[PDB]
Amino acid sequence: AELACFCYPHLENDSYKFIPFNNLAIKAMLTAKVDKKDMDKFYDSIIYGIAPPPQFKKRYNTNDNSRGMNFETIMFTKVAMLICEALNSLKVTQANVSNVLSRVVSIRHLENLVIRKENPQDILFHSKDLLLKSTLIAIGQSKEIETTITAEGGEIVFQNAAFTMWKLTYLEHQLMPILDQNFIEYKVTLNEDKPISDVHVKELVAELRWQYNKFAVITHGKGAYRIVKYSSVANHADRVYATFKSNVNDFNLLDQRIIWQNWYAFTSSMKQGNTLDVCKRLLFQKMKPEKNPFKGLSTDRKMDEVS
Amino acid sequence: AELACFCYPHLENDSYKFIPFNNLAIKAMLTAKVDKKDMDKFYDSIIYGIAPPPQFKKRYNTNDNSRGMNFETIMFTKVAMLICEALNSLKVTQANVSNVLSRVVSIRHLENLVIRKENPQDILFHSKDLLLKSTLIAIGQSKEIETTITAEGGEIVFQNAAFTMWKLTYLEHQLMPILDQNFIEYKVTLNEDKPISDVHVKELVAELRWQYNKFAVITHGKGAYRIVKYSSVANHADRVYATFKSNVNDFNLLDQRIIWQNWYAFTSSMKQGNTLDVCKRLLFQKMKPEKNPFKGLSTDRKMDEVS
Amino acid sequence: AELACFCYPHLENDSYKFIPFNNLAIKAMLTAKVDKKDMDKFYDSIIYGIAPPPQFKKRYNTNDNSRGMNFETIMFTKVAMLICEALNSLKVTQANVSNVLSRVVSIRHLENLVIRKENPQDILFHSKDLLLKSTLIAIGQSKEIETTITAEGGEIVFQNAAFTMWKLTYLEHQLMPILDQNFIEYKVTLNEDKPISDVHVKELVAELRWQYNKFAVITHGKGAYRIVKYSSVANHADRVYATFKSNVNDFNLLDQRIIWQNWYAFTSSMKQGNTLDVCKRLLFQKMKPEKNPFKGLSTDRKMDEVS
Amino acid sequence: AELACFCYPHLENDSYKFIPFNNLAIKAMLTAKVDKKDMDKFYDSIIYGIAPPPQFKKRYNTNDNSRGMNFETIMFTKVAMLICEALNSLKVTQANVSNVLSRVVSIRHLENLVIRKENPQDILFHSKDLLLKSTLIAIGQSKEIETTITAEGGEIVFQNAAFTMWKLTYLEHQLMPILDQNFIEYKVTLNEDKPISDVHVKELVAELRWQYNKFAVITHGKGAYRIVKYSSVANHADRVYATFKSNVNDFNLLDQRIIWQNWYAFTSSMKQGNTLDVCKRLLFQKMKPEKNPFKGLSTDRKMDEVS
Amino acid sequence: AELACFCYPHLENDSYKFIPFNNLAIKAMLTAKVDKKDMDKFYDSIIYGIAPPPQFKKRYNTNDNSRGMNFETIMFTKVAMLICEALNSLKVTQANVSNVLSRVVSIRHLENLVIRKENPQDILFHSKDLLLKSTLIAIGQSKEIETTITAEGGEIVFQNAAFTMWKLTYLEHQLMPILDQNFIEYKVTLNEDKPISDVHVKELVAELRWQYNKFAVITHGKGAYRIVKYSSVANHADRVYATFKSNVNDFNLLDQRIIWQNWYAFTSSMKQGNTLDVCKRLLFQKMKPEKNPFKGLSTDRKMDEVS
Amino acid sequence: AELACFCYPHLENDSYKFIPFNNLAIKAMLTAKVDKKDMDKFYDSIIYGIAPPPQFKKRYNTNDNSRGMNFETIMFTKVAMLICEALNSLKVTQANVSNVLSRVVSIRHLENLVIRKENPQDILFHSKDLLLKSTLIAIGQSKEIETTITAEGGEIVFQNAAFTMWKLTYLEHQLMPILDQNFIEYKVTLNEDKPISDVHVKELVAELRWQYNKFAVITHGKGAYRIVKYSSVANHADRVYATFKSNVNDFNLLDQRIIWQNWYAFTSSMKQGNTLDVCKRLLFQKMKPEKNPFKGLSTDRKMDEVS
Ligand SMILES: Nc1ncnc2c1ncn2[C@@H]1O[C@@H](COP(=O)(O)OP(=O)(O)OP(O)(O)=S)[C@H](O)[C@H]1O
Ligand SMILES: Nc1ncnc2c1ncn2[C@@H]1O[C@@H](COP(=O)(O)OP(=O)(O)OP(O)(O)=S)[C@H](O)[C@H]1O
Ligand SMILES: Nc1ncnc2c1ncn2[C@@H]1O[C@@H](COP(=O)(O)OP(=O)(O)OP(O)(O)=S)[C@H](O)[C@H]1O
Ligand SMILES: Nc1ncnc2c1ncn2[C@@H]1O[C@@H](COP(=O)(O)OP(=O)(O)OP(O)(O)=S)[C@H](O)[C@H]1O
Ligand SMILES: Nc1ncnc2c1ncn2[C@@H]1O[C@@H](COP(=O)(O)OP(=O)(O)OP(O)(O)=S)[C@H](O)[C@H]1O
Ligand SMILES: Nc1ncnc2c1ncn2[C@@H]1O[C@@H](COP(=O)(O)OP(=O)(O)OP(O)(O)=S)[C@H](O)[C@H]1O
Repeated sequence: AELACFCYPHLENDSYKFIPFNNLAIKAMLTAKVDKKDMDKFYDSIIYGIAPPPQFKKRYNTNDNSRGMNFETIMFTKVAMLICEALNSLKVTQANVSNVLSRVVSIRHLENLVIRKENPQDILFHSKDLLLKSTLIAIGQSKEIETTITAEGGEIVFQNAAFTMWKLTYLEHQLMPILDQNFIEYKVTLNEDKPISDVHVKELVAELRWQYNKFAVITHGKGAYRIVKYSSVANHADRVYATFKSNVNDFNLLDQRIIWQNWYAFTSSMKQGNTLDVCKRLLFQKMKPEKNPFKGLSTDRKMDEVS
Repeated sequence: AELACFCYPHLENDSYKFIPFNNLAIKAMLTAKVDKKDMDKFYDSIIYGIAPPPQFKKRYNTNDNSRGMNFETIMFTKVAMLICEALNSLKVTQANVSNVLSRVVSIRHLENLVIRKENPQDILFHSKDLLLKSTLIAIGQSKEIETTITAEGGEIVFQNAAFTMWKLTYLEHQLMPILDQNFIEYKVTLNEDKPISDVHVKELVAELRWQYNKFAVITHGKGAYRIVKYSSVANHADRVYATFKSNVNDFNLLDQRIIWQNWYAFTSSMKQGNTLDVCKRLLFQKMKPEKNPFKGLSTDRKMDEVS
Repeated sequence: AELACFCYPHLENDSYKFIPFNNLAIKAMLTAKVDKKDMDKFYDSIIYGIAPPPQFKKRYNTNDNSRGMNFETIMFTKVAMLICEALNSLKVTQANVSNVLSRVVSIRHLENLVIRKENPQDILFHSKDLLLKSTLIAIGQSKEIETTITAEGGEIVFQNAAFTMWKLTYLEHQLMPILDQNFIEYKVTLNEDKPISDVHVKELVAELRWQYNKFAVITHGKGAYRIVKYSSVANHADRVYATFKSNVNDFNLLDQRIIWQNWYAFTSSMKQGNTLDVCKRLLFQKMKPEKNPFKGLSTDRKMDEVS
Repeated sequence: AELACFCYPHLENDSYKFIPFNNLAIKAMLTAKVDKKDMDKFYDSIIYGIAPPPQFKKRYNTNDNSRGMNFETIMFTKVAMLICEALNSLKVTQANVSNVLSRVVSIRHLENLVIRKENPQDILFHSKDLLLKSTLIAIGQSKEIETTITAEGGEIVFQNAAFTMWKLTYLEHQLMPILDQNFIEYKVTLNEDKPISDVHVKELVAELRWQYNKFAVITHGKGAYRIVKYSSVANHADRVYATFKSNVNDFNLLDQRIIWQNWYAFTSSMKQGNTLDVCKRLLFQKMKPEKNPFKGLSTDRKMDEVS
Repeated sequence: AELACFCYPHLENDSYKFIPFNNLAIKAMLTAKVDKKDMDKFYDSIIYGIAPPPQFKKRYNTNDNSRGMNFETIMFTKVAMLICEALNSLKVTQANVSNVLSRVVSIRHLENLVIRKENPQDILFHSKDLLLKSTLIAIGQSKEIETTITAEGGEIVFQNAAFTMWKLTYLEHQLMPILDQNFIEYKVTLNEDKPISDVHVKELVAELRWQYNKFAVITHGKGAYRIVKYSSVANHADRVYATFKSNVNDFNLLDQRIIWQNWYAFTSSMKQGNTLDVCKRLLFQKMKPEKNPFKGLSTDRKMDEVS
Repeated sequence: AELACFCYPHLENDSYKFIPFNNLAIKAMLTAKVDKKDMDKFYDSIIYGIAPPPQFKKRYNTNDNSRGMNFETIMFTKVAMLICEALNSLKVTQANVSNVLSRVVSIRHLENLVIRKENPQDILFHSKDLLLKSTLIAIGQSKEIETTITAEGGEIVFQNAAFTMWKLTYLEHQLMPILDQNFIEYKVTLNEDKPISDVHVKELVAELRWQYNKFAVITHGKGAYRIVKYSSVANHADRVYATFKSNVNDFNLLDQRIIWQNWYAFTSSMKQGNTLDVCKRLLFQKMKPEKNPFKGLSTDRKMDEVS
């Protein structure tokens, strides 16, 4: 959803400070009869403050919408406040307020940051600087690449001198969980954005083949690996393409010894400018088996097990 | 009930400050043997403070009274305090204390104000001035007309540039709910007491015919519409008449394009001084169908639905 | 689903007797690796009997399918037995077994018949002849028209000398309920398929305008009225058209004073052979208001209420 | 309610056999649109059998009626069957069917008989003859006087060689309990309708003064004492009068040493033909204290206690 | 129990300050092997502080004692603190510490004072002076007479210009409730220890005969009436005698028009110095009925009821 | 455990009929003081019948034994009866009774047969002949090889024209479940003990690599595959060896293209007569990768997924 679904602008000494919406003001808005000429204008509930532009009605779950977010939960407020604390430290101007708020961000990524922020064991609970950087990345107001320190978090299922593998807890989310109960997905972040040895790539690749053999190692190109069911690569190919198509934009293919062969092809075809069908095609054909970089990984792990 | 059911007067530097009753002192009073010459005098429980005049015994629910209020709930205290905070800001004199306290007010209206007052999302939670004005109106110590800002509240089911429609939550009240579980009623307040366009009246009327076709649009004449079941107009006619009969008094017929035809007649007959039977009669006859002000409203909404 | 999802054929003295599937045999089948040349052949579980042809896998809900039926419930068995008791009384031949079983029937309609069949207050609980006729109609092996006696049932919300209005209890179904919790739909059956007076049509039409004003009176053309939300007429138009398109077929427009104006147009355009767009178009335009057959109905009911 | 609220007549070999109503047929009826010329005619639900004449709608509790009976409980069926088993043994004729069914009987009295009938410890559970006589008395098709054997039952709180005192369990009834939770009432039946000694009257009177001092000993004149709160004598006086007024009739004043002084006066004034006001008046005046028949009773019981 | 069951002495600047026992130190003590020469000496648990003299083992409930108190409840601590706050304000000396602590007090009376003390509606919650006086009376370190203000409290069932009647809530006590579930007892305190009119005595006596006819009005002679079951007067006679026998002492017969005839006799015989048998005898004989002071009380109340 | 833990012999007309033990007789036995010369003799409880020889005390779980069985569950009885129904159909003689009962059988295998036997969907519920054969195999009184029809059962996770793969439900067993909650194990039975094509072996092998990559395909040599965690092969190697060592014996290596390479080696070394260390050694070394029989299986399944 747009950042304009969580807060509204407010002039306060030349600078713009962002304020969170009360869920009841949103509720009033969803029952309000607005003019087509005001759908893009914030709404005054009179009783519970300002509400989002009524043109975003589809972002909030109601009795006939389960495709939006659960704005009546406390997580909506926590997430809104997180976005506000971030935007407030930018001192946006009377000309970006619009561009900034119309930005679409990942809700699951923000709620995941709230979970990190509130855990006193998480480093984010203690560093407003790290928390800030983590959030700016998520709301698209940063140039940095998400790494382990600034990751959205989740449950750690594998740690290496080079990477940290997380199990995404979207099914358990309060704000906008995933409805498909068969959902399983993992994210691998780079601990440090520096040179990674072969022994550390081999340690990870081995873990991925043995522990997650039914998963395809892909990437959305922003610096982290995404471990998803093969029966889901298609949908990912579509979303990443649609995104690339938005030229109006950098992509990181990541380590080719880790990314699934077909995904690397599909993505390189895309980075070369090709069409969708041309790309998608590559993703389906049983390409020529590349020279396995780390052979034996499977057998070794298997033998260790046997002891 | 009388305001004297929630508090008692107390001289404190020439001015009169009102104090709330402890529920246990009320309980003692209900078991007390008082003299007919003291029924109008406050009662001393000796143990829990001062209690209301024993002549009001019928206002409190007991084992043989369900026609009163649940004074042992916390809502009784919250409501009492609300009344006290209001009266204390008037600095009543040694001659009105009686007149003021003998005033009958709507308990459901006060408990509704407590619910608004305690919600941090409601503007009343932040404006003691607005809260004050809202309460003074309710306890009859104000000249202002209840509008959206100062309304008793409830659940907002429709908002317009001109009105706000609330669903009265009386069934859920702790202090003195409605016992009839088949009860449904809505209130429409004017957002601003100023000139209202036709397009905004049409937006409301359309909503009332489509969404509440089994409801009659009436008014008790204090500036707001009351949406009630047709099978309840009779009782309303009686209560509003009885009230008018109390000449010892202004009435607002409100917009004639909104108020149910028969109700407007019944009320105008009343504002002209007529009798009850003369009025009630008008309310039952299938009067001549007036020239529909906004024709087509029904069909339009219906067609929108179909898309 | 196809009737072949509930039972399988079995030669037994020249005649074909149908046997119900065990849910565990279906489960085995859903885990079975079948050859593309056997997808249309019944499956042997070896342990729990015969299962349906694996080409119907999509009819049964699993961890990745919620678009099918809950075959593990007792209702699956009850429904299967109902279908079997019906087919067994036909003595199908070695040439129809296929045609008969490949017939698609409404599961909600069958489960509704089980609910009637098991209630000792329902006449079906006592007439295997009426139960039979009711089921044959539902499984498409009958020429008769569903009337009140043979209806699928539900909760009776209005009864007339001529019609009976039922509230469809699909949300509560065990076998294949409706997932959309905002679903509300009613069915009106003719008590007797004979001449219906005007006073009895007027009694019904009045009830439909007052009690169900937000509902469009339509029909799927098999002899009964379907009362659905206007925001659902579109989907109905599609399903009825798709069905009509299946020329490889009779349609009953029903009483034109009852069916919604636009639906009658949409359907007559269809009975004339027209295209989809040509028809659908009629359904959206605010046609010229036909001469109201029973005027005043609204006001009368309203006045009765007021007493 | 009328006996016609539980069953309907049916010719079966010159005699009339009564059949119980299905609760669902009653429900259909309550939603049926009947003609004013058929309100007194049984109703055909088409689906659940015959229902009572729609003119009795007020006898059944619905969403807007709590003044009737809970016909959907099993007790409705049990009670209906009890009434049927009784009427069926009378072989009513083609001319009384109406008179018999229009008879108003006490529902609480019948449900009380069902409770006795189903307890294997109660003699009624074993004597269909005694059960029959008990029911005929209750439905007004008998000349006998209710005594201990044929009483409606309840909880036995005192037994004497001459009487049995029962605590009426109406608050616990399923079919038509009493809604006023402050209700307490007892009934005293004569074990044998023969000469009762003074020592046995004294034993009872003593128990009534010591154990039930806040209760007035009255009677509805059908042979049993009714022990009710003094704050309820008024309502009883009205109901017994209204009943007496129905000349279109015998009354038993019962033992004058037991019946409350004022009640005996009120009732004798009634048996003499007087008006209501003339009677009611007697009930309120502090009449001249009659010569206490059994003096000392109080002190004795008190002294026994002290040991 | 002795006050020495709740606290122990401690020299602190010439004065003696009392400290509460930890329940765990009591528990240790109950498992301790003490010498017969130390049974009267406080016990050191080493781990949880000082405990009471092991000679009081019988005051605490254990697995084989239900005749003591539940020292592990919070009420034990609250009660101990109440006793401490009282004794600490006396500044007892190095010669009374023993006499003071060996004093037996009523636990139910103290726990009742804790309940008053903690209720913010009770005046004791606000007056440490009144709380103090109330406690000193209870622990026998005061000359004052318990009146309504300083009563042990309970549920108020009747209030008069002169008296307040309380229902003792011993069954609900945490520290040392009454085990006999059939227990019911009331206490009547004098609001003011001054001249009481006849009309106010008559108001009370009337309430006692009508509302509590099975109760004997007695007194333990310390200024308040005790309303107990006649089947309990005997036990009371014994306890009051045993107490009187403790000459090593003033008694208040109270109003003779209120106290049960026999109790007044039994007590006057005692105040004259007589033996137990001589007294007890008076309590059983059906003495000559004294000239009823307020005749008619019964009939009046009865007549009021009837209206 | 020994079959002598479930029943005892009894001469009845030259033949020996087996009777089940009452759990209470076992309990008595576990508290009985027996002589070392009777430990092998059945025990008479006197009160609950005959119990097992006290030398088997270790087979029953008590307060200090969790290594046995839960003989107090109904499953103990059901299992005992199953064993009895089997032995009774053999008509054992006065010379085998001992040999037969001292036979150790798998309890989990028997309880699994009870679960099949009681399910009306399972073929065993209908064939006492098949049930019999299945049980005789399990208790070691049969020459037949367990196949799908006669398998111990469980949850079917894969079915082929040639095999059926079951998930062992030992964790859920009542009689003697597995305590290690991390336990997962599957069994693959041959549907028919006949020639199996390559396409059907390939279908299975593909399923085993994709769906169970962390599992080693082994066998205990009685005709079925056992799918266990690699971290469990060691324990299996020990149990199968210990068993082989019991020469006082046939082994089926099964299809070498399916059994894990190392397991085939370990087992062939055993079938050749070798020692334990010699065998175990083979199981650990990373043997030379044999020529993959069905290459590509992995990639194909993976590609199918992607569609
Ligand atoms: N309802 C939705 N649920 C999930 N994704 C959506 C939804 N709607 C749009 N998207 C897609 O979200 C993006 C892909 O999913 P995300 O996980 O949100 O991307 P991402 O968070 O940037 O990826 P990472 O974290 O860098 S590996 C595509 O740009 C969008 O097409
Ligand atoms: N127990 C009662 N319950 C509800 N109304 C009562 C009751 N007793 C008296 N009334 C009536 O209360 C008034 C009408 O109901 P209310 O809703 O309280 O009026 P109101 O609150 O002033 O109306 P609004 O808010 O201006 S539309 C009549 O003056 C009284 O007759
Ligand atoms: N999953 C589905 N749920 C509901 N309807 C479906 C579904 N799939 C197909 N249909 C449609 O079912 C038919 C319309 O719905 P139904 O209620 O089943 O028809 P119907 O039961 O014959 O109508 P009646 O009872 O005569 S008014 C259309 O022929 C189909 O397109
Ligand atoms: N809803 C009602 N509840 C109780 N009584 C009613 C009700 N409606 C009418 N009655 C009265 O019922 C009768 C008195 O109550 P009942 O207890 O039913 O009489 P009764 O059962 O004949 O008295 P007994 O058993 O001989 S002492 C009066 O004739 C009626 O006025
Ligand atoms: N376990 C016990 N339970 C109750 N009373 C006891 C117990 N043991 C001794 N007593 C008696 O307690 C006294 C009478 O009971 P209490 O109610 O405690 O007296 P009291 O509290 O002084 O009376 P009041 O309050 O002035 S009317 C007698 O002096 C004792 O015999
Ligand atoms: N407590 C125990 N739990 C499991 N197995 C045991 C236990 N005690 C002994 N065993 C072993 O049981 C055998 C192997 O386990 P099982 O599964 O019972 O064999 P099995 O049932 O014959 O194998 P299948 O069914 O033919 S593949 C070995 O012969 C024994 O060493």
